[PDB]
Amino acid sequence: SFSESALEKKLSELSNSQHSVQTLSLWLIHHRKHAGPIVSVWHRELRKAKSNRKLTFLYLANDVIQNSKRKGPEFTREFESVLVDAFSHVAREADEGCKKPLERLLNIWQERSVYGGEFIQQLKLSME
Amino acid sequence: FSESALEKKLSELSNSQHSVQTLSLWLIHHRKHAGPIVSVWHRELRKAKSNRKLTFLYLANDVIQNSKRKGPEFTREFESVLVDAFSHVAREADEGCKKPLERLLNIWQERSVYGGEFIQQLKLSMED
Repeated sequence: SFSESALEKKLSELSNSQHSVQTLSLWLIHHRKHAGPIVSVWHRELRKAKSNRKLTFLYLANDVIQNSKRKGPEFTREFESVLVDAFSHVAREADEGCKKPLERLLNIWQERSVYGGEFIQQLKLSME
Repeated sequence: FSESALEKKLSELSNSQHSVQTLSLWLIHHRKHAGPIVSVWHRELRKAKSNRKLTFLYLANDVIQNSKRKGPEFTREFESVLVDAFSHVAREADEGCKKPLERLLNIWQERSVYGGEFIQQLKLSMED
């Protein structure tokens, strides 16, 4: 049975596996009469989710949208309202996250004086 | 020590604390060959798959930090290649960063999940 409490919980348990994604997508398609609330809760929990988990939300949307087409256009329509914000948000997090380990590695070398300040700056500059 | 043997250990190198620190110890044992080591290390870094390249930098980090109590040679030797090394690693991270997002949009465009107008709108969002 559908509830927002149940959805929020399932979303909090979503793993970056195709199984996790397709399992949840099925439940949502089953509950597609609630496509409005579902997409709204999805968006909310996406923005709230830890940085490493946000991409998986977009793949969940992918599975839902393609698999629901043969049922009705309600999910395609509902997702359309939030996807530009969702893609913009994830792309922002990506731009920040992809080189974060490298940034952090230079901070460690800075902290520990592994190399002088001038050279650390060169290293930092070399990444942009 | 052999450049051959090093190339092997380098192919077998993983992201575990054990794998990195074990290889680092061997290299510090063979610090008389610091020149050759950094040259081979740099060659293999560039040929390594993108998600392995951070692990090469972590090996350099461990060699550099731990070698210091033995002499300045590994610090000096790495210093002559690390600007090039970070630049390369950073560049590859930048290239691959948003490929998952781009693939979702490429699937949707082809399979007509949305139209070009909206598709291009999501495309622009990745800049955002």
